[PDB]
Amino acid sequence: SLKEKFAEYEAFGPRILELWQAARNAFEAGDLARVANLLAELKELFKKDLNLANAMAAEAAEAGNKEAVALLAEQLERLKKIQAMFAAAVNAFRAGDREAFGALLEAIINEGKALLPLVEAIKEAI
Repeated sequence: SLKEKFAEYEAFGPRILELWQAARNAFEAGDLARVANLLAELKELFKKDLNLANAMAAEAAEAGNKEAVALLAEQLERLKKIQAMFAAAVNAFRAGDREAFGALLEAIINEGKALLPLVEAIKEAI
């Protein structure tokens, strides 16, 4: 159900943000084995998050909820942008490009913080 999906999507956002900030902490403390573990978890979580977002968008479309289709489209743009920085952040971690990885962590986390207040919008729209 659409509201049940949204209940699940709503919890993903703050967990994902937590993991990113933990990844920065682990990186700044030089704990690369932990950074890699966080990245793996984030890879699974982010996959599920984006799958849920896509499923909710198609469901809202079925129901003719034009208001929810638009809010969900904005969330998918932000998530696509995050996915691209994520790919680049992974590449930088593997090359050991510390400045690129740090600069990409800041910008991913600033995108993560900006998703959260938009998410409340989708709640009332469904």
